[PDB]
Amino acid sequence: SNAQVEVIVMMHGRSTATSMVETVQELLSIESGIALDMPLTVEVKAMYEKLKQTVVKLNPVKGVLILSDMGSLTSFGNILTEELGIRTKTVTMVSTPVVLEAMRKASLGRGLEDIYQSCEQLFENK
Amino acid sequence: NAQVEVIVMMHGRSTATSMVETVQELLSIESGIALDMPLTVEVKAMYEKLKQTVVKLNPVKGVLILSDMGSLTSFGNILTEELGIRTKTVTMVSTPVVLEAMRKASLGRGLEDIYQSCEQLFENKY
Repeated sequence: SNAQVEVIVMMHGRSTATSMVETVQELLSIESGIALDMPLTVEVKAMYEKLKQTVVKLNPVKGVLILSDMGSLTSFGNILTEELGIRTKTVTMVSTPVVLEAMRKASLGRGLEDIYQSCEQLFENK
Repeated sequence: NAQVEVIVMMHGRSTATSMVETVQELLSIESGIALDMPLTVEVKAMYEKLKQTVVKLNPVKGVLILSDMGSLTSFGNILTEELGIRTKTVTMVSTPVVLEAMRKASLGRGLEDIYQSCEQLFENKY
């Protein structure tokens, strides 16, 4: 039922992504945005599988923006666009203000290109 | 054990904790200190407890604060002014920088060199 870019935050560790999303959700009073945490017990395989199941349920007509930190998580999106045909952008080295910007703009209905760029700018500025 | 103390300071219930703990488990080290600021904690209470945490750690080589956004970004300057302890602050902290930061600190590198190490990640992103 999509007027929005779906924003997925994927991070190493038990709750980095969850805590960041739960925080941006309270700051903006919004219910969008998805957290996928991969602790060191979950394989890269299994986690990519989880990304797949996840996206598929969100109706990503407007695309998916992946917010990631480092490593393999960083390349998932491109692999997904490849495998599933779903438009994707990834940002790496993500922190709270970035999640904040992304979920803010997504929920105003901005394009995937537009929200991606917004973020890369948070870095260019700092 | 007398190294640069790395304090990760973040918004949310466990962004900081989860980051510190991933990195500790990645490097099998026990150092690094997490401070989480949920919405139920006021800025002033957060600075107090940072202050009390730091006094107790007894840093002999300076303290490096890793933070996301907002007032947490200036706690570093204030703490130094208030007690004459040398701090530097990185803002927009992401797991890779907590990783680099705790790694080098573990090696016994100085504040200045670690700080520029983290700074250089954003540069090398760019």
